[PDB]
Amino acid sequence: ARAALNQALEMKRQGKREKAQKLFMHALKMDPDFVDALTEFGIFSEEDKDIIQADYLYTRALTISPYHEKALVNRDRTLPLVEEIDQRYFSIIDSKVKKVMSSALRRVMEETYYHHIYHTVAIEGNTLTLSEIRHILETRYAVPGKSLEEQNEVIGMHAAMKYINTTLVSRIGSVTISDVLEIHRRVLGYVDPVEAGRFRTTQVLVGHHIPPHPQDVEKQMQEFVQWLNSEEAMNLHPVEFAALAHYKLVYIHPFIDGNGRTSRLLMNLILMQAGYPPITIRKEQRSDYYHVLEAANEGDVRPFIRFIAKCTETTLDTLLFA
Amino acid sequence: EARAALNQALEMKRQGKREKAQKLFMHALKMDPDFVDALTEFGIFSEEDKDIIQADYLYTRALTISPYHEKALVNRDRTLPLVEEIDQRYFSIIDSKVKKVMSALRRVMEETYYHHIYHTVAIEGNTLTLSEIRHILETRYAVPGKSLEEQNEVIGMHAAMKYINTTLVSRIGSVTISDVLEIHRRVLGYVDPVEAGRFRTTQVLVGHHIPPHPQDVEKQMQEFVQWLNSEEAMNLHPVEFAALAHYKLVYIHPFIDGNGRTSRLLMNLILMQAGYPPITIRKEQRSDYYHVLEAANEGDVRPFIRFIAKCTETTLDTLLFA
Ligand SMILES: Nc1ncnc2c1ncn2[C@@H]1O[C@H](COP(=O)(O)CP(=O)(O)OP(=O)(O)O)[C@@H](O)[C@H]1O
Ligand SMILES: Nc1ncnc2c1ncn2[C@@H]1O[C@H](COP(=O)(O)CP(=O)(O)OP(=O)(O)O)[C@@H](O)[C@H]1O
Ligand SMILES: [Mg+2]
Ligand SMILES: [Mg+2]
Repeated sequence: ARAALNQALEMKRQGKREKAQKLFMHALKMDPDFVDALTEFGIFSEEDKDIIQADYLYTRALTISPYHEKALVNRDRTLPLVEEIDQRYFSIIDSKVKKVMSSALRRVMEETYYHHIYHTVAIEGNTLTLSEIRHILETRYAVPGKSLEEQNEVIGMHAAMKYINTTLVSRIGSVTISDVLEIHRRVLGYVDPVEAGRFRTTQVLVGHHIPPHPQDVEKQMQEFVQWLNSEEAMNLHPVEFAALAHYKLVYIHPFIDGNGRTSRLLMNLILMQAGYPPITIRKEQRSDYYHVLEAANEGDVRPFIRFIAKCTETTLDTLLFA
Repeated sequence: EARAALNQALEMKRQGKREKAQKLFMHALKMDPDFVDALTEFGIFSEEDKDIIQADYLYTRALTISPYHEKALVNRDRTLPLVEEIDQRYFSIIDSKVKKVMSALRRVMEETYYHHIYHTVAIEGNTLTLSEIRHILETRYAVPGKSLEEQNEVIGMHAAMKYINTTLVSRIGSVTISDVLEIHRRVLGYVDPVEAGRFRTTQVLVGHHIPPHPQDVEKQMQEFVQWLNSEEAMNLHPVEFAALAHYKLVYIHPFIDGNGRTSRLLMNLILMQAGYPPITIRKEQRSDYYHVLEAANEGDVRPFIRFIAKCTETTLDTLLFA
């Protein structure tokens, strides 16, 4: 553990950049609570112009050891700088949403609907293609050679988003626990009608994450709905609120299945309510998406907020091609 | 040409013209089914061809319209006890066969499971074949060229009957409103998860039948469950209780869809609880099944009880082939 850090620091001296980067990663793979590695890797990353990652490391170091002097002097400088960097990116997104606020766009909107389904289902392991999804939703006929469950995941999504767009989007008032159960009722209804629209009865594992016990789900969902209809959350930038709402639901994991799908849809509800286009996390982005969700469980929700913001920009860029 | 047909039918009956009179009598009742004089005349005519059961139905129909019609009374006062004994004897013939039914049989039981689904779905209009149903339930893969809704009807049935057999069949105690909503939850869950497991909110028409208003469904369902757990129903022969339970549910029509399917399964619940094999109303029997259900709405539940009893015998006969 300490052997790797002393080796990484020596490699950093005079040359050997990629030899040190993998050595630093090794010392943190050995022990991610290595206060000395975190600050060293943080100071190292700041040299390659990555202040955001550096600050993450100094921050991770401080939660472990609050009076570590090297982490403090560094963090006392990055904290305000990183907050401005984040705030600037949000203004860049706002300028693009101002541009999107004003036949070619209609052809993009209809295909991105079928596309959103493709990615939201594929990210969970759905082997279906975009042409098969486009067929299933248009003919209502079964795609030959593919399982019923996979095609029922697709119908379920469609029923969920047609529900949000007709009932929920434009609706005035506070978001309730019944609304979330109603989205889940459609998401999972064609795959598991017994568990669709109802709270988890058993205890589950999501990677290395153990969600609240089924006995406490109802209470934690009550607090979450209350936070959605609170003014602290209402004061956040739309992208930050939408990412936090998504993380919090996913964290509670109130359902046996369809947590990620319901969250991604609740995220789009938050966005669209504040006049933002619906957003799509791609099949290819899965590995990064699970990495940033892990980083939030560990204590820092910021990388996930930036991930959701990179997605909002890539969705706003794709629309501005026409 | 109402009384004109009856006077013509009676003349045709004199000396000869049997089939000319039978269609003439049917015409007079197609013109007016509340023709007290046609009903008694057709009743006296049918008794000549050895059909006492149909005759009694007619004399009974005549008496509900006109209670003091002398010709209908003298005839009914003779058929009522005779027809009750005829019915009671058929029930004893069924009991003797259930006593007989109490590797070759195992091969019949497994195929009749897939068969029961084929008929219960086809009777509602499902274009799927027995080989396609056998595929869907074994591979869980979609049948090419057929709609998703039709295959989801099949999965739904299977979930419903696996539920009844594991939870409900052997269960000791009273049958509740929650049990019926739980069967419906599976029956219709893969086709309409929003309406599956819940009572009708709108008013519907079933042929010429207008079921109770959605406001009264809950009260009528409360009375029905109470009748299932009552001792008057408990004193009836198993076949008569199972047929009455099926008619009463179907009459209330508490669901937008899957009433016939839930009833047919509740019927099998009643039968199996009293040690009878599960019963199958065939695709081909549809026209007779809807005829006898109409006859009950009109005031006489007996033809439907005999229909369900003919089904129980044909199911007991098929088992005794091995
Ligand atoms: N490390 C982690 N900690 C917490 N939540 C995580 C996580 N990694 C993934 N998740 C979330 O949990 C979802 C996967 O959870 P699972 O229990 O595997 C099935 P699921 O709820 O059916 O998700 P789905 O709707 O994407 O299919 C992801 O889509 C994501 O939103
Ligand atoms: N004249 C009648 N009066 C009352 N019920 C009748 C009837 N004719 C038919 N039925 C019952 O009502 C069912 C058909 O009702 P519908 O409203 O058409 C659709 P359903 O409930 O989805 O039936 P399903 O499960 O057979 O598909 C029949 O299967 C039968 O059990
Ligand atoms: Mg899943
Ligand atoms: Mg039908």
